[PDB]
Amino acid sequence: NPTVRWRMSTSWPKSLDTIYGSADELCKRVGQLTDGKFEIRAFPGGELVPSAQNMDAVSNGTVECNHVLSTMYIGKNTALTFDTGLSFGLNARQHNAWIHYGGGLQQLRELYKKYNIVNHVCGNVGVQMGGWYRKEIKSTADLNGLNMRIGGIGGMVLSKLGVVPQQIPPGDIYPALEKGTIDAAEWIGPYDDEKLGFNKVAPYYYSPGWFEGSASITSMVNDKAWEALPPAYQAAFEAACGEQSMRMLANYDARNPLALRKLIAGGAKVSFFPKEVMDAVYKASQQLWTELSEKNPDFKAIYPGWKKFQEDEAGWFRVAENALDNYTFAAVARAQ
Amino acid sequence: NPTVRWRMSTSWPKSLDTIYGSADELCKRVGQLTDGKFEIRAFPGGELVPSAQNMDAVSNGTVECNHVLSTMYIGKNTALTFDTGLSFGLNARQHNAWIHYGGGLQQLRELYKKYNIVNHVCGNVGVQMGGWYRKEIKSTADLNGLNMRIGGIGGMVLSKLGVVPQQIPPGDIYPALEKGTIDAAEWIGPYDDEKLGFNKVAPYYYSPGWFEGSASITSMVNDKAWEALPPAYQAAFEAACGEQSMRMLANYDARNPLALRKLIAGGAKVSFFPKEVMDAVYKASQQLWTELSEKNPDFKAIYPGWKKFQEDEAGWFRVAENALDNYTFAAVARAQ
Ligand SMILES: O=C(O)c1ccccn1
Ligand SMILES: [Ca+2]
Repeated sequence: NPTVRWRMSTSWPKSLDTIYGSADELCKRVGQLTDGKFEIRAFPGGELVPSAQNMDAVSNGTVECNHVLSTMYIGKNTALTFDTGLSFGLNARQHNAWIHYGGGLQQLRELYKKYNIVNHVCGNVGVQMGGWYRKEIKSTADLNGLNMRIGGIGGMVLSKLGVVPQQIPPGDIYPALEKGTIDAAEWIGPYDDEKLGFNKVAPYYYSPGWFEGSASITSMVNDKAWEALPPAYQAAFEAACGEQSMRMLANYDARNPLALRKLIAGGAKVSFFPKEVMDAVYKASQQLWTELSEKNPDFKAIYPGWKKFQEDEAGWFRVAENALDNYTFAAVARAQ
Repeated sequence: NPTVRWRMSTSWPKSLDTIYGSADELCKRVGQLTDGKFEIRAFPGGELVPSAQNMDAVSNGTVECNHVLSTMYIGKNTALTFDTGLSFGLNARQHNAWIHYGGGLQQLRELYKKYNIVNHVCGNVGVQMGGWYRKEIKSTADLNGLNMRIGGIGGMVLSKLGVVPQQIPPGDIYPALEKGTIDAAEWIGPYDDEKLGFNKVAPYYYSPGWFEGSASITSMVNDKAWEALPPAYQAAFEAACGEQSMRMLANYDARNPLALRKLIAGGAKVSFFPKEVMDAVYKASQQLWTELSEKNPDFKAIYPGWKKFQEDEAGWFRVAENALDNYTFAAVARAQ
C-alpha cells in the first residue's frame, strides 16, 4: 500500500485532551495500523480554517477530513441533526445502535452525498451539562431574552422560549462570557468546562443538557479522498472511528466525576433545571420536529424510522439498563 | 499465503449469533486491516476444546486466542470477576471507562500475565434479564427453596438466600420449566431467550438481571503469540477489539427491543424484583465480595479501587446522564 498524507481539521482547542485527545488517538491508531504509511495530522479549531468552515473545507477538498459537531452546520440541512443527536433524543448507546445496526449510517451517507462527504461517527460526549448562568433558572421567564452560547439543534428549540442562541466556537466562549456579550453558555461537561474556565465567571451550573440525547462526534471525509484510499486504509479509518466511538466517551466518563467534585469545591452552584423548564423545552422540541418534517423532505424521510427506533430503545432501557442503574447508583450512595 | 495464522476458540455456539457474530466481525476486520495477511479463524464452543478449557488452552498455547466470559474460570482465580463484571457492578460505559482510562486494563494485565495471557476487552452483552419464573416473587421468602437454573456469581449470591442453583443442559431448560422440575431459569435477555420460547412455560420475566452486572467479553491471547506479532498486527487486534466493544453491545441494543415485544406477545409478563428482594441481593453480594477478598489476595487488591471508581461514576451519572434518560424514557412512553 502507498504513502498517503491527510490533514484533519478539528473544531477543538488542544487543551481538551478528551475530545481533541480522541482525534489525536484516532490519527495515531491509523498510523499504527498502516506502519505510518497513512499519516493523518490533526489540527486544533481555527488553525487551518475557522471551525465554522470545517464542513465546507472538507466538501471542497481543502482538507481531507474533519472532526466536528455536525449540527454546527445545521444551516446546510436540518437533517444533519440525526447524525449529532436530537434534543431529548437517543442516548449514546442507543445512537450507536441506530447508526450501526438500525440503518442510520446508510441514511446519513445518502444525505452526505449532497456535500461530497463520507461521514463516520468517531466519538460521543454523552449527556451534556445544561450550561453556565449568572442567575438561578427558576422558570421559563429566566430564559426569555437570555443571550446564550449553545451548539447544535438545541438553539433552535430555545429560540422558541425567547433565548437568543449562538454557536460561538469553544475558544471564543470564555472571552464573550467574561466580557458579558453573552449571559450564559453551555459547552460539554465538567472536565472540559473547567478547562475552558466558565466557572470563573458564571456561578450556576445546571443539569441536564437536554440539547441532545447524546452529542455524537463526526469525521467528515472528502468523498474523492475516501475513494482514493486502498481497502486496508478505509478499514483502518473505519476501525479507528469505531474504536474512538467507545474510547472518547470512556475518557469523559473517567474524567468528569473528579472535575465536577472540584467545580463544586471551587464554588459552582450545581442544580437541576426545574421540571417546568424541562417540560417547556420538551414541548418546544416536539413542535420543532413537526416543523422540520413539514419543511424539509430530508428530515421527513428519516424521522419516522428514527422515532420508532427511539420508542423501542427507550422501552427496553427503561425495563433493564435503567432499572438496574437507578437501583445500583442509589445503593452505592447509601453504602458510601 | 497469510503472514500470521491464528485460531480463536470461542465459548459460543453459532446460534448465540450476536456474540459469535461479533467474534466473526473481529476476525474479518483484522483481515481487512492486513489485506488478509493476519488470518484469524473463529471456532464455536467445544469444536476445538470444551469452553471450560478455553483459558487453559490459551495459557498452554494450544490455541493463540479465545473469545470468552472470564467468570467461567473463577474456580481458577476469583479476581477474574473484575474482567467480566460484578453483581450490581459497573454499567457497560463505566466498565469500559474503568478498563481504558481508570487503570483497570493494567491491573488485569498483571493478573493475566501469570497465566501466560494478554487480555483484551472485545464486547459487552448489556444488562440481561432476571430470568423466567413460574411463580411471582413477592419477597425474599419466595427465594428460599427456589430451584433456579443459574450459575457463576449470581448463583453464589442467591444461595445465601436459600436458592438452590440448578445445572441443566440448554436444550432441557424448556421441558424442565414445563414439568416444574425447576422453578425458574436465567438464560440471557430478550433476543436470545425469544429463540427458546421460555415465555410459553414460565411467564414471569423478571428485571433487572443484577447477577452479572453488564457482562464484558474477553479475548485472552497467549502472551508469546501476542509478542510474536508485528506491531501493526497488534494494533489491528487491539483496534478490532475496541471497535467490537462498541459494536457487539450496539447490536444487542438494536435487537433486544423487538425480541421483548415478541416475548410479550407470547405471554411474557415483565415484572420487577421488589425493593425488599433487591436490597437483600445487594447486601448478599457485598457479603460475597468480603469473603472473596478474605480468601484471595488478588481479589482484595483490586476491589477497593474498583468500588471507589463505581462510587465516583455513580455519583456523576446521577447528575446528568440518568437525569436526562429517566425524563426522556418516560416522555417517549407518554407520546407513544
Ligand atoms: O459546540 C458544542 O456545543 C459542542 C461540541 C462538541 C460536543 C458537544 N457540544
Ligand atoms: Ca454542547
